[PDB]
Amino acid sequence: SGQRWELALGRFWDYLRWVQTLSEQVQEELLSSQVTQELRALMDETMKELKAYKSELEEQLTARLSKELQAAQARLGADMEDVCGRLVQYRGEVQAMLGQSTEELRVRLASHLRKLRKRLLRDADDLQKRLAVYQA
Repeated sequence: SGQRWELALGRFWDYLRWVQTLSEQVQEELLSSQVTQELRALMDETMKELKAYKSELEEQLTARLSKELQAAQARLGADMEDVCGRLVQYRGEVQAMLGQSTEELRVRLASHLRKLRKRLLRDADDLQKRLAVYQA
């Protein structure tokens, strides 16, 4: 409901913010698949809560707003998917480097995540304001 999918998105954010640091613990868990499994779990919880919320809104109301909303919905999902895909890719690349320095890979991952965070910010804000106008 209103804040349900938002609270779930907040939990994805909390985790992402820790991952962004790419400390050695993050790295241990990135390479063991724990980070990606958990972020993926938080993303799924988010999109499903959003789906349920938008479906309930759609149900109680008496259509451009609608199609745009779907798209805004897709944008957030894609932002979260990209984050996940970025981390999964990093793991794959590192495991193929045979112990060689991962420095450049991490600098690049960091930059990708900083950019996606700016996207998550505006995309969620856009979804929030659209869901609010949609309301019957």
